[PDB]
Amino acid sequence: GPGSMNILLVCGAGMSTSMLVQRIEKYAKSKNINATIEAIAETRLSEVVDRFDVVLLAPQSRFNKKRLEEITKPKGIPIEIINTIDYGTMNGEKVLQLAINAFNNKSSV
Repeated sequence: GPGSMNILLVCGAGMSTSMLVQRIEKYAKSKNINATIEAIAETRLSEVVDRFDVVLLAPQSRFNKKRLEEITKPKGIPIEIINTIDYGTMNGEKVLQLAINAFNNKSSV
């Protein structure tokens, strides 16, 4: 029926032409799935999460990951972390797969 999903990515500041976005967009655009993905910072993550469903944080973080996880814990929201390998490799399939997995799983705390 009329349904879809939204995945948020924390790494870039909403720039054009992205590796992860490209791959993921390709797999999805090819599989013909009703889903969307966007990339933004943490500052606008709380404003977008209000509508989004699942959130994903990129590797390499000193305090960013600290606050994020520290906020997600109490917020009780579906947050996934990208492995250094998966990230550096830019595995769109693995990305969208993980996001959807957590979404359906609906886990908290």
